Amino acid sequence: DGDAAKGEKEFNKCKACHMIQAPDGTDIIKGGKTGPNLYGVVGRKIASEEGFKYGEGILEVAEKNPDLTWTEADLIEYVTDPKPWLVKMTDDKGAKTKMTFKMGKNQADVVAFLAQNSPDA
Ligand code: HEC
Repeated sequence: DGDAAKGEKEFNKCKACHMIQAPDGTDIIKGGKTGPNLYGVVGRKIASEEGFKYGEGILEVAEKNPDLTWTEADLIEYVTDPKPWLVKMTDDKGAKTKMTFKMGKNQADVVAFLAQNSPDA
């Protein structure tokens, strides 16, 4: 029951490292490039952005769970704190994350907005 409208505002916390750009190159939310493009993230295979240099931990999660694609629930869990999520999914205490940013509240709203921007999910 996240609110995508509120989620768009919440996205201001993410924009410094992530943009939302359509495959055609259309900017939905102009943002940085430290992190991968979030357009179509819902339903997308974990760490699958082309040309994006992902960290070791998330690549390990993809490798270990090949069929894993991001679901809204997983996304909410991950943005809460990537660290523990990665430890959980890799069973590796030392799992490294390139994303240290944590979102302790309003996770569902931001996820709802990501979903709005994952039209073909
Ligand atoms: C704002 C609340 C957000 C949200 C919703 C997301 N991020 Fe980030 N992010 C950053 C980096 C360097 C990465 C790559 C991580 C790595 O390799 O370990 C990510 C990755 C993500 C994902 C995974 C994307 C995938 O393709 O699988 C998701 C869903 C995600 N982020 C959401 C870096 C940053 C930041 C840099 C300082 C900031 C701020 C954010 N992220 C913010 C958010």
